[PDB]
Amino acid sequence: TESYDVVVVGGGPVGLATAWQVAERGHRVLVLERHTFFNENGGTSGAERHWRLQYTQEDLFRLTLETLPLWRALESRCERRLIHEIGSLWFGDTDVVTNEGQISGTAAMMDKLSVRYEWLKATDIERRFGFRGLPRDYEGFLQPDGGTIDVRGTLAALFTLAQAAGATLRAGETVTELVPDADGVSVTTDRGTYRAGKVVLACGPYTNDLLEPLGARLAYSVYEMAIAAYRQATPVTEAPFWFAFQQPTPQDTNLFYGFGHNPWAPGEFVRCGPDFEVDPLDHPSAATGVADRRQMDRLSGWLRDHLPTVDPDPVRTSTCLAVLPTDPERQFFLGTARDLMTHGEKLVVYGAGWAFKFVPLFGRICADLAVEDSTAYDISRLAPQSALLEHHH
Ligand SMILES: *Cc1cc2c(cc1C)nc1c(=O)[nH]c(=O)nc-1n2C[C@H](O)[C@H](O)[C@H](O)COP(=O)(O)OP(=O)(O)OC[C@H]1O[C@@H](n2cnc3c(N)ncnc32)[C@H](O)[C@@H]1O
Ligand SMILES: O=C(O)c1ccccn1
Repeated sequence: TESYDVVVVGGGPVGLATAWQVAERGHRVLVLERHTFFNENGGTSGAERHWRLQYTQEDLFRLTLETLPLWRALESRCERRLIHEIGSLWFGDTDVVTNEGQISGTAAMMDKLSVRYEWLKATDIERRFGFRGLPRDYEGFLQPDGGTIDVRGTLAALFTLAQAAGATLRAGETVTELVPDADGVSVTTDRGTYRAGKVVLACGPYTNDLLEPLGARLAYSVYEMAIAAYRQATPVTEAPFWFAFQQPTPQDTNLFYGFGHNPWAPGEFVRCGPDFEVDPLDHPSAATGVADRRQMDRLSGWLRDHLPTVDPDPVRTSTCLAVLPTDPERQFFLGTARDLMTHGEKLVVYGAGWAFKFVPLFGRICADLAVEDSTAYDISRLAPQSALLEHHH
């Protein structure tokens, strides 16, 4: 049985950012990853992630401002720009309300916060970005500071930095049980056992599997989302992240999005996806890894009709898992299990969120909680929410 100050369950971006932060502070840390480092079977897949500036939630705006300098610090340390401003384009029916929000209302928020943006007509959208056949009444805005994040460069950066700082990184090892006590946490995996001062759970949608035997369960939902890669057919001037807000159809939400071009790449492929209604999974093992045929046909058919700058026959389709608070008024679960179980303060938990954009900050916070029980950042609104009735002392 090996001893560590911190054992991180999960080797995705959050786990690696946490390990790096803990190791650089001089503590003994072990990262246990069930599959391989850089795997694409969890919530982290593909080459890119979006980081918009426009929000109607004050929380997200604040998280964005606090994370920016941490990305700059990471970019400096790994000698790689990871965030690229390519723009964030929201267009279509400006009043339809969707899980992504509403254009008009978000535009009003930007007005209030002095967030700059250009308002565009259907004609402007087609001319500048190559969309075609759009209803003449579609409008939207382009927020020019919207960015796209280099996913693989970020993971390489975190892995190498954590390793250089002394973290022990182990793959192909599944944590099966955690038992916290007053002096630390006993960790069992399919390969051995370990003792930890504290454990950080950054295991994607699997958090509840390890909390269940301890009498805890968080209120988050897991969704298997479809994603397709397409070949760029025509070179273009501008290629921002885009989201098409449309009125729903009897069969689906009729919402689609594209991540935009990847500046660090040869510019050969881009990824797009449907933002359709999907029923949560009962357990992540229910995920199939097979993109839903109808959704892919709908997405490809829409690109064929409205974005001829790409070959609408996908080169590859796959899935990615989203883990989000079940209650839409909550966006992230990040704190300890202190209010959920005895000795819960010894389990630091990152349990839900649409958060690649906040990886540097969440890693720092998890590190703070694991090494000091407190963080300078206010995480009161990120409290992990229980899915069970509150009966504990
Ligand atoms: C799926 C998805 C997510 C997403 C997105 C689009 C899609 C289709 N677009 C985003 C965007 O534009 N901007 C943004 O900020 N976020 C966006 N997201 C969300 C983002 O991808 C996720 O928030 C992020 O990937 C989460 O990272 P995290 O590190 O928390 O989790 P993960 O990569 O799933 O990794 C968890 C690791 O844990 C391992 N694991 C699981 N169970 C165990 C056990 N028992 N033992 C050991 N290891 C375990 C997994 O294998 C995984 O590697
Ligand atoms: O607004 C976002 O962050 C978003 C929405 C849909 C797909 C990817 N990213």
